[PDB]
Amino acid sequence: SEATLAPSFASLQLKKLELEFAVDPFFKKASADFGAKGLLLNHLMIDSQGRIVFDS
Repeated sequence: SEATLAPSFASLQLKKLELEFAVDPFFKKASADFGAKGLLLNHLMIDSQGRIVFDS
């Protein structure tokens, strides 16, 4: 069983996961809502500070 087993579990380890990506939900909604009626400023929403929110 010596050579069939691996030692320490570090030989079967890993530390970098394939954590696909983050894509923003505002982007996903803007894709669905936008041509000339989804002008991308009709589409957007205002903010409490007083800006246009595309980045979450």
